Amino acid sequence: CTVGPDYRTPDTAAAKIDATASKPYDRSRFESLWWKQFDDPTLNQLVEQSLSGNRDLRVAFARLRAARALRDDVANDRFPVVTSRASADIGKGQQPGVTEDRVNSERYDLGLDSAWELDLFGRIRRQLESSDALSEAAEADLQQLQVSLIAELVDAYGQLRGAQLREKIALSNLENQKESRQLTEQLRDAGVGAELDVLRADARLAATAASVPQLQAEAERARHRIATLLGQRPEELTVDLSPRDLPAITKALPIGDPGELLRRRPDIRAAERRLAASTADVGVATADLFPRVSLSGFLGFTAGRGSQIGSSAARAWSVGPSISWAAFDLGSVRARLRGAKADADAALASYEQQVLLALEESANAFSDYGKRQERLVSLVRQSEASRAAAQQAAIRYREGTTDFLVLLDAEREQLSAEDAQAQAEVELYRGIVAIYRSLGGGWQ
Amino acid sequence: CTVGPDYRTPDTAAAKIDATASKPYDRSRFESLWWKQFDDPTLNQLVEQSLSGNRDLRVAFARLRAARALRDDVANDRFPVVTSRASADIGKGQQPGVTEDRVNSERYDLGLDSAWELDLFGRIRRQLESSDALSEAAEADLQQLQVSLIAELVDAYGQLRGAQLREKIALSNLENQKESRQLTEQLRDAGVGAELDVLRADARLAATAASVPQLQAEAERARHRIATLLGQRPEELTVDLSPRDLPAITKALPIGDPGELLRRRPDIRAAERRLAASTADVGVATADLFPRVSLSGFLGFTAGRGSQIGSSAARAWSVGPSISWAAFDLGSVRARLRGAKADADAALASYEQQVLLALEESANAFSDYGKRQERLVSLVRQSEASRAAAQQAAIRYREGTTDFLVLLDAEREQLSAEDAQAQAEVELYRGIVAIYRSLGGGWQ
Amino acid sequence: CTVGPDYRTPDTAAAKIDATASKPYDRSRFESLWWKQFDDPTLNQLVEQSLSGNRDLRVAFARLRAARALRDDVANDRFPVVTSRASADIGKGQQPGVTEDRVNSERYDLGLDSAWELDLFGRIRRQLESSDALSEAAEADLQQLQVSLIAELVDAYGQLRGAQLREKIALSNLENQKESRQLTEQLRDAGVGAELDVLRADARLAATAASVPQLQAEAERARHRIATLLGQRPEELTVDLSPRDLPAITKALPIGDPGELLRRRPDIRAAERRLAASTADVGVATADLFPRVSLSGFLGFTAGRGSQIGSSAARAWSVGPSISWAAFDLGSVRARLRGAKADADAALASYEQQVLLALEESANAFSDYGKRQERLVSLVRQSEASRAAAQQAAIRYREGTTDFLVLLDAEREQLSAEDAQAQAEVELYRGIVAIYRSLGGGWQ
Repeated sequence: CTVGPDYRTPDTAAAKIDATASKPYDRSRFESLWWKQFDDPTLNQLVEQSLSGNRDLRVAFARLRAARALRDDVANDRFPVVTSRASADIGKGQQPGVTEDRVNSERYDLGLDSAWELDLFGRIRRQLESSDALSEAAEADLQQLQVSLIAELVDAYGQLRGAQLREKIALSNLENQKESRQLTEQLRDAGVGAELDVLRADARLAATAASVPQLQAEAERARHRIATLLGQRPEELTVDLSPRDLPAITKALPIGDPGELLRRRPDIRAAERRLAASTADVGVATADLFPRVSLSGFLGFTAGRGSQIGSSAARAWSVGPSISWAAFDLGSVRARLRGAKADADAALASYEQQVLLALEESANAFSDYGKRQERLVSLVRQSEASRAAAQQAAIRYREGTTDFLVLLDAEREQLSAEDAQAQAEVELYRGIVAIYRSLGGGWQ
Repeated sequence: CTVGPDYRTPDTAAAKIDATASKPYDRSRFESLWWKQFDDPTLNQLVEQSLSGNRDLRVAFARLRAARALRDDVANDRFPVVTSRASADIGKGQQPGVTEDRVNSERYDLGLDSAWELDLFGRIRRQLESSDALSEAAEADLQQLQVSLIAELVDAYGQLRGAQLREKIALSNLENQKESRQLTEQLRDAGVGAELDVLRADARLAATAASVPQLQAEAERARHRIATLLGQRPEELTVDLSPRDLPAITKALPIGDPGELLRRRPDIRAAERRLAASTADVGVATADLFPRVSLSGFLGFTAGRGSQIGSSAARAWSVGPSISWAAFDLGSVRARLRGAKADADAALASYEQQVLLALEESANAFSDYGKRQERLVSLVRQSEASRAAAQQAAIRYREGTTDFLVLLDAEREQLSAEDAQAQAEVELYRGIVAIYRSLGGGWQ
Repeated sequence: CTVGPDYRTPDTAAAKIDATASKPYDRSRFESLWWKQFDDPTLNQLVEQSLSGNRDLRVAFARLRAARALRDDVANDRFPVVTSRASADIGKGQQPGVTEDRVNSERYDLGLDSAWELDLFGRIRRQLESSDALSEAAEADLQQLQVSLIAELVDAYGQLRGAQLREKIALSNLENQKESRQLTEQLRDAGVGAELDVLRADARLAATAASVPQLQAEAERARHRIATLLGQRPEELTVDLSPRDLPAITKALPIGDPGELLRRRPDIRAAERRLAASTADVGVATADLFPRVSLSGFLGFTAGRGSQIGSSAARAWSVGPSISWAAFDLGSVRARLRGAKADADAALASYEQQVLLALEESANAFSDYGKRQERLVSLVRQSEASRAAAQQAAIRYREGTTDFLVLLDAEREQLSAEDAQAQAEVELYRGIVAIYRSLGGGWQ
């Protein structure tokens, strides 16, 4: 017999995301190694090294082995437990029932003890079923951490490239603002301009200069993050991260069927396996409503005189079958059952929350990616217009045919446009990372 | 007897917040359903649906039932434990004391076993007292999560309305900047203007256009959040969230006496009940300093021949009273006592931290609300002035009587003023949410 | 005997940070009370009071005492356990083997029971070794929390001073913008200016006014934080926090040898002690591969008639030596061993992650501090230039020799320069705090 409910997987509907019909996506195939589409061999090396060196990943793998070890232990409980023992019981006292004289007592034992709960109503079977589910849950945790890790690593690499990009932009715009400052300095020294212009120019030049260490600071924080994610010290980072361009994907994104995502995501699987474990735990609690059958034994030697231990005149065996039933203490058993059922309900609600958060993350990532493309279109146009306006005002300032503020403001709007655009490009990249994270890629 | 300390509630002083005398607040009454004052029926529906569907809430309710089940189990420990059993002991060996011959042994038993610790010094009573306190702590957790949930939901709804508001502002200002761009385009084509103006106008137009997808992106993230908080998939959201205005409260806020807040807040109660549980646990540890009285029994049948089980010639009963005292192993008992007392101290310090954080949150919310009103006054004036300045510069640009930058900068300052004002209005709304969160509203 | 692996400390290389050779740092000495270099007696008082009143610190100290109590309990397990007991066994039934008559049974006992596992293979010794390591781990947690607390407190105090600084800046710039607004108002009333100027001036004046409550709001949040960190209610804060200047350190920072940091940091120590505990736990699991020796006894009185208890005719003693070996159930023992080894691997990977994060935090703090100095140099120049430009434009606006926008924009750039500089100064201060946090200062 095996009592209590048999686990059935929740019948949960597949994820529908209508935006996936749209043009930026390719539903016919899904890349598990999603990050390789960036065609960035450096990045690829980072991910490979991360899988070897990352310590959080190494922790989670040990926790899996621990969970399996626990399951292996539970697995043995089906079989009788045979131990060997040698003991004695010596004393001197009265023997109530037998005699009021203080008499000597001497007993010697050497043999195998055995003990065994027959799993008649499946209590042990339901434990093993639970323990197996948790074992599988720990494996899904390992895989989810891998998904997270890769996303964090790819995301961080993109932030480094963004900081480097923005640095160069700042440095390039700084040179315009030195040339422009040189020009204003020449016009006051020729008698035609004014110091007010030089001051404004030097102020703006200082402002742009202040951004460069800050961007350099962000970059260095991103290098430090990347190193810890690889399992390396910051000093000892084996991958060269010299400035290269920000990776892009010109192709439509291979995202596969979005309905598949709940089945691909290990966090969802882990929550489902915890639900299975807790469902099995209801069985364990239900079995205690029913009788418990056990069988003890002894095989070996028993004597009053030690010299006889090991001889055939002192051979001994014993058998002790027992069945026990909680005749009146069902109150406590039914309390534990009510607790088991509540934990199962919790695990079900938990599982459903994970499903909901996955659909939320997923909805969020696609929703953002679409909007981040749109935003980038108009930001690219701002950068174009601003470069054009800046160069016109420069001409017209040199010819004395407009005041400096026109050129000051045009240089200001050039910087912020270019910089806003670089931020938006980074955000596209991060949105790709968000997408594949939400779909459960990189653990296979 | 019941040994160890009797729990006394901490005598903690009521919250004093001097700013509550101020005009924006009404101390005569407190609205438990605080969110209904916004007069927003959509929002009301969100909260109602959230209480039904939110899975985190469903989890916490199962955890309460689990805690009660545990308490019910502990509750039984006062009574004797009677189980039924049928067993045998068969063997063949020597009988030390009796005979050196290997002899057959056969015993058969059928009856009720009973076992019972008399709770003479209140160890079990102190367990039940602990377990009851934890049970009440789990209920307070459920209520605190409800407070948090409602605040998060109302807060998120306000962010959605803010994004929608800011979107329309951006769209409205975009149209000014198209008209203005059209105008600059007309003046170059009439021979009197310049391309520099058109470029600057197209740049600024692009910048404003870039904000619209971003605001739309925020809005869509807020919808996704709201859906998960309701217990729904993003696709399946039953409440229509089409753009409507941001809710306001024209009345002074019904906040009640702020001294009441510590007594209303379930987080505080939960920490207090954990302090009570740990205080009872000192009793449990103290009881082990004292003797332990127990009583076992057997009632049924006992015989050497199985055919006799059930007959009156094989009737059997047994009684086994026992008292035990740790004569020398008080060392271990006193160690556990020292640990129990330390846990109680921890629980007390924990409780005090919760009190302090509550007063911090509370101080913060009122402090911010007051300042957010002030800020809004002057920001409304900036918006007025900026609209006026923008329309003047527009006139004077059309008449050729000022250069474009005057109109460019005036359009820029109009956008940021209007947008800063919308952000500040949202922040007022969120500050109302912060306030009622800190006072412990929505669980009743 | 003591079986299983003997713990050896991980041989981890010292932290190398090449930037420490640089001029802003002093490696010859390290200040444990690092915060006192600010020469701020108020701050010093905050830290002193925090160490007395902070409840999180009080919690962690109770948890240490609890861990020690647990170790004390485990420590007793080496010695025999002697308890006193008085019991009886009364009944009436058959005596299988002896007689088929239902006979009366009566036994009375009064004496000392003793029980003792001889720690032959060091199972108990390895428990105590584990429990001692955890005890030391809880002490390191207390010290790490102290490091964190002090850093959070000093950091928060700096944010308060920053808000106060920025407030005064805003107020000062507000007065320029009132004077400037008054001026524009005078020029329209003399017939020579225009309303467009007044509107722009009033707009900008409102904008600056909106920042003041916001900065005041931040300040008040920082006061509330500080109070909770001290263990005080916000209302009851015993330290006067009236505006004073932001603390600086003109001297090079006493950072000591950076190689020392891993040895100084308590988080690292705590992780190492958990590794030691888990290593000892492998021993505990290994001991169960080997036989278990135990010795029970009874000393006192035993009789069939109660009146005889206490008499010498009813004297009784008993000795019960036993050795047991898992002859076939090594499967379960070896499963637990495999689990123990996995936990040890986890604890090792965990320890290595802590080392890596420490080096990351550390790398980050120095890296940022250097860059934050550079940034501040150029930001100070922006503030100088902007003040100069603002005062020039003011002159040239009064003389009617430039339009208002020139003065409007110059006032705008003055405010943001001054404000950006104050933020950068605060960030320097916070970076000092980050540094000493990462080096593990303040617990000694």
